[PDB]
Amino acid sequence: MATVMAATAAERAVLEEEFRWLLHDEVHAVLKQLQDILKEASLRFTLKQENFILDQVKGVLTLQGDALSQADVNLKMLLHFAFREDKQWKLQQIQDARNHVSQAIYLLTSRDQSYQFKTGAEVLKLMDAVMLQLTRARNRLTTPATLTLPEIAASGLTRMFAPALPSDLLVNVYINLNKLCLTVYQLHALQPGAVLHSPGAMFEWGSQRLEVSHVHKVECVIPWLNDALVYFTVSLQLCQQLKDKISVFSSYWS
Amino acid sequence: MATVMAATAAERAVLEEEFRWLLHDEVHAVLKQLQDILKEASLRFTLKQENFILDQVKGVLTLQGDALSQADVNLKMPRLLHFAFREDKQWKLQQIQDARNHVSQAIYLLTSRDQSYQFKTGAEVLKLMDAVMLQLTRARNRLTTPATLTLPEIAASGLTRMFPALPSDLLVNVYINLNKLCLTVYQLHALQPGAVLHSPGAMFEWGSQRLEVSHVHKVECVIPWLNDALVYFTVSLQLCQQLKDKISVFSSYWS
Amino acid sequence: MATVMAATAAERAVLEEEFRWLLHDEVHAVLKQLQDILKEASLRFTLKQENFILDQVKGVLTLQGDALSQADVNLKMPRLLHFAFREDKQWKLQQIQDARNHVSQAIYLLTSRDQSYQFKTGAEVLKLMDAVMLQLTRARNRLTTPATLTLPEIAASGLTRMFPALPSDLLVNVYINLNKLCLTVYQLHALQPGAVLHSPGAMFEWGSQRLEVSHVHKVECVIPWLNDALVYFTVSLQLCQQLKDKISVFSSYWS
Amino acid sequence: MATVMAATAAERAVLEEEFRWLLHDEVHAVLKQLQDILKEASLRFTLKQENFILDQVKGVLTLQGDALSQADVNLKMPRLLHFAFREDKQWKLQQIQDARNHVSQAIYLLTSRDQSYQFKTGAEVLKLMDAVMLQLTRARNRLTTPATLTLPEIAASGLTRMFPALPSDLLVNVYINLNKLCLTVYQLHALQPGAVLHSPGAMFEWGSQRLEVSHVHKVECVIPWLNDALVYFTVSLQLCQQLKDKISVFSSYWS
Amino acid sequence: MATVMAATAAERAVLEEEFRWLLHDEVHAVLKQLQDILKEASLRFTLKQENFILDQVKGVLTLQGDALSQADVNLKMLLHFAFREDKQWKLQQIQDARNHVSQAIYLLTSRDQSYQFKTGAEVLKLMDAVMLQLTRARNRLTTPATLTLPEIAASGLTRMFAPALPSDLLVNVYINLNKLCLTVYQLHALQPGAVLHSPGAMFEWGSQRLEVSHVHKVECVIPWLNDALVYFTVSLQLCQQLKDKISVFSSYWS
Amino acid sequence: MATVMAATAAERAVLEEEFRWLLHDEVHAVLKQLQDILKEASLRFTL
Amino acid sequence: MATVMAATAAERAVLEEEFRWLLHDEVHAVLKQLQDILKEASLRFTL
Amino acid sequence: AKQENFILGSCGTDQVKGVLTLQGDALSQADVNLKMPRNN
Repeated sequence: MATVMAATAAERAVLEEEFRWLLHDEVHAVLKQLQDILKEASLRFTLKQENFILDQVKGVLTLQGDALSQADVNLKMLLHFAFREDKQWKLQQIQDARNHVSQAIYLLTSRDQSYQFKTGAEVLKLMDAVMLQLTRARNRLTTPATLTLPEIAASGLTRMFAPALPSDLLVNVYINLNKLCLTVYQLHALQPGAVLHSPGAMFEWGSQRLEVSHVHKVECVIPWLNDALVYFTVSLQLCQQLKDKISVFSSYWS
Repeated sequence: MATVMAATAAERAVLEEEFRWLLHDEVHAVLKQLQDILKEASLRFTLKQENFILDQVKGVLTLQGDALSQADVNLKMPRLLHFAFREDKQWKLQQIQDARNHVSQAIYLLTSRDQSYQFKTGAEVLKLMDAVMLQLTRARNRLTTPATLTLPEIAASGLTRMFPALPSDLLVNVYINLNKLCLTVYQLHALQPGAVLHSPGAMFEWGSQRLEVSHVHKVECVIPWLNDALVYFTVSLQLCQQLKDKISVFSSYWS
Repeated sequence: MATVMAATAAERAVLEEEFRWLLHDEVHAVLKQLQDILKEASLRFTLKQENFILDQVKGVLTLQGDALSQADVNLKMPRLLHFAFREDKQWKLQQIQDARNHVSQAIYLLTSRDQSYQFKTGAEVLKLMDAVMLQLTRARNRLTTPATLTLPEIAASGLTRMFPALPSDLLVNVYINLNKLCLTVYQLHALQPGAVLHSPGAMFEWGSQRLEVSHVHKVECVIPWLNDALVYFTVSLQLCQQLKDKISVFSSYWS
Repeated sequence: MATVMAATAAERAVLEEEFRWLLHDEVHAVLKQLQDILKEASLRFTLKQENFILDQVKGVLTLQGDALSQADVNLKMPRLLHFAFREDKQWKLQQIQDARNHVSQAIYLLTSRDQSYQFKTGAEVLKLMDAVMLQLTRARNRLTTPATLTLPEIAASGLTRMFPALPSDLLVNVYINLNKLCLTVYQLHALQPGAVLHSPGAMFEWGSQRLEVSHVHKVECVIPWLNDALVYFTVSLQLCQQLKDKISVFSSYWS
Repeated sequence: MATVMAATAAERAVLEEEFRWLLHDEVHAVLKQLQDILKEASLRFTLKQENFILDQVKGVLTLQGDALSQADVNLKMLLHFAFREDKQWKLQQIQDARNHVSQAIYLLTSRDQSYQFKTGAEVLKLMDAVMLQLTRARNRLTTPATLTLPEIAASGLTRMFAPALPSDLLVNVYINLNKLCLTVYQLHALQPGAVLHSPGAMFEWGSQRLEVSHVHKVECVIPWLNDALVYFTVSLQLCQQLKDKISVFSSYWS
Repeated sequence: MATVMAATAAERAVLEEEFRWLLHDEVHAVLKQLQDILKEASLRFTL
Repeated sequence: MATVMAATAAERAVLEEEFRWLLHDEVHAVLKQLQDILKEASLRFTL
Repeated sequence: AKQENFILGSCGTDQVKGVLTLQGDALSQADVNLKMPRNN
């Protein structure tokens, strides 16, 4: 009988419709929450502690946003170093991370919140984009492995210290996930690659061949970096949850 | 309410299933009919008339199945000459052999399937139909006049050797054109110090000499069983097409 | 230099856009023309001549639209017999009804679209064209002689019942062949102790008896408005094809 | 045992390779033949007969290549009138120009390929074949009567201007139909206070006046070199199809 | 010569066939092993230690399956808390994990062990399904990041303590991979988001605005959770190994 | 105007080409570096 | 009223015509651009 | 130069014809012939 069946397409279609409105509200709830969290994460990168103290080398670094404004270092080999003028060394990891955050936030705020829910693949694409930006920010914050000793030497940071420093020392400052890191490489050229960063690593610099004889590493937690990372993790999980619910929905009615 | 939706969904599922059985029975009905028609078409190619009389050039040809068993030809010149085969020899017409092969293949396609399976989407039926139709259309096409036969190919044909033995101012070709046995005589002319035209004034090389077609004489005669076969092909093609179309309508209807 | 490349890219983008508008106007022009032609074709199927005279068997048939309102037949035997319908009865020719349906569908395809949207790739136009062309070709095909009509189907047809009432040594069939109303009389012969051939010497079963076609008489007459309709179909098909081809040229040109 | 399997696999690989070379030679043979036939077909369109005599309306037309250099027409009315071109003027028949273009393109497709590369799958050959066949079929189609030519388009044609200069109760159209040069005269009738039919009783608007076709006179004459060209097209199409089919058989055989 | 070549298709086909029977036996071996391991993992979740002791806050929790049957907590701010009646707070993470395990086991036991090996894509699909269930169980067992302080407040657990407790305290109990975790949030409303869970985090609750002033975290290893996790890891590796072998096989003969 | 547009396809195509040569050099730089590092990694496993 | 009846509308553009004019212009534009580009490419080879 | 006068409709095909002057956004003139109700 056809009347039964028409009634029937009607009731099934009504249930599925109502459920799409539910999923619609859920999607936008999650999206708004993502903008809130990510904007706070953004606020952590712009301007909160600025002076940081980082056991045989110790140092006091003033870090303003992405700019390492001052770095006063004591080394037991006691010798003492500082910046010249009032110059700032920019930590590119923070800049990059801030860029990814900016992009994620754009992805969230440049979208029509009058979506009238469609299928979900569009939401899924949005989620993928945002998650890629977050994971990239976090990855950048992490210690870069592919930095060679000659790249460290060619870095402006070596040029940056007062008094002007020796060619048996290299200084590198970087961010590892969430803690300001200061590393001093003690070298001495040998008599008549570059990747290991460990004692006994060899490489060329200028026109001379040098070997790392030992390495000194100190570090200190940066509270707002930690807050930012926590925000990234939470945002990633929210995104994943939304993706999973959308998949369950779409597989359920298909 | 979920009970409504479930009982309901059962109602549509029942209707669709019943229609699937209807389509099943229709499919097998049409297939059986195809085997009948095509087997009759097949029976037409093997043993019905054998002697045929074919304008201003005349011929009596004895054709048994695919074999032109004899060909007696009179040509009326400005002067008449008379020709026949080696008495003992038969010239086979390849078109009929080919057509019979395609028919055989179609029938195999129909009889080598289990007529007892439950109905499915139809894409499989569609592929079967395509295969059969391809075989039928190929049979018909082969029966038709082959355009790509060159005059040197006609000369290199055994038929020329098959006749009293005759000069190289004459070429004889016997072929099939759909529903007509065809005899053509090419009257030639060696030229003083391509090949595709088949019309008066066409030029080509043969042996080690250069020749031109001077005149063309064409006679033909209807072959009744070929006509029956062709009619069968047409009808089968339409049956196949109808089944394909109905299957498409069904499949689009419930999707 | 980036300024050059940008201004430049703007120049190509402008040309392509303008051409897209040209193609837009062309598409809608052709579509409008199609509606005109097809509506005239439609008007041909409903009300122009109604009485038709159809060799050695003669007939006067009154045909109104799709309905064969009357059929008066004289058959000249070796002896003449004369037949007519129940006076009150009409036999409908299904081919015309079918064709009219396809025409109706084509016209719907053309009139149920907004003639006001901005131009796109064309694949959508291509699908519209395919749909319309399918409807036209189907109309034409239906108008053509159906091959798959068996002699028992002819016997089981209401037309036999429709005549004074006549014996089972005669079968009468009236159908359409493209541009010709066709009347065929099958003279039969019961056999002493398939069905597709339609030729003298064809055998089949009917009722509970086995019968053979002894002779076949075929007469026909041109139906002017059917001819007009067919001409319209051909022209429409060509218009559609031309639009498809131009769209393809455009799309390949700018890709 | 692995030695058996390896030597063995080498044996199949060798057979397949040798067959690939056979297919290579076949492909290039067929291609060369296509260039020959198509270049002859091309030669037919440029310079063979030029004067043609075309029922109850008669005409002597001088046609040079694609150009109707002169058209002398006698029309026998109920009363005879006689017409000719400006003596100095030529009317070009677009169908021939178009066809010649398609032929040119096909020949380019064949001659702009390196006849020296090693054999591959064939899909590339298949694409070449499709391209060539499309060009041939288009040439043939263009040579055929265009259905989509309206009476107002005929009136707006330069041909009307080309004649002594004549009234608006007469329209003259000259076109090509496959193998026949065609002359048609439309005798008109202004109506008292679409356009596609081309039959007596067809109505249309022209200028600022409304007109009806009163009578139609159609004469035609075979153009020998057009016939040769068409024969060439048919043969080439069959050669292409045969190559496609053989390539498909090969590719399915070894997969 | 064609005879050579026929012999040849025969010997190649025989070798490939025998190897598919080998792969057939390997697949089912691995599958059976997976059912054994996963059923043991399942047995860990149903009913083994029940009382657990979790340095400035300490607590004794009785956990039966997924139900936290009792929680007696001492806080130095010494004040003391317990459950009312004989009521149990269910830890949803354990329930969820148990569900995923149940599903994986169903995936393994609801299949025909008379497979007559086909290609492998079907096996691959099965492996993907099971691995998804395992990884989800493990992920759920892990600390959920997306739990807000207002969600913690709205949790029944706050309502659950005897004596009935103050609005300057929030209590949350959760599972982090394999250890029972007890966290006490000390708040105090400010004078005239919510995600960080760190001291200095702000949020709204009821009709009042509150700030976390400090956080106390204690935890204790749950032996059977650890066993379950070990089982998950081993099962995942077995699945991965089977997937990889199937891929090698399929690429080898194709 | 077509001349403008031809100039235009030319300049865009030139920029894209030069950038592919850049990417070419980058790819091989990275690849060579990978061989160096990986061969050292290899040397750690043999003696 | 007489102006209205007299007024003849502009006839619609022939697609074939426009494509042909475009293609002619493109052919010559491209040829010129090729000459420019190749002449400078040649200039790269000179001192 | 920029067109200002536009012709809408044909004499034979339509029963409305118009010459409309369009200046910017302003329809300054609309001069219309209607062949109604009878076709003479």
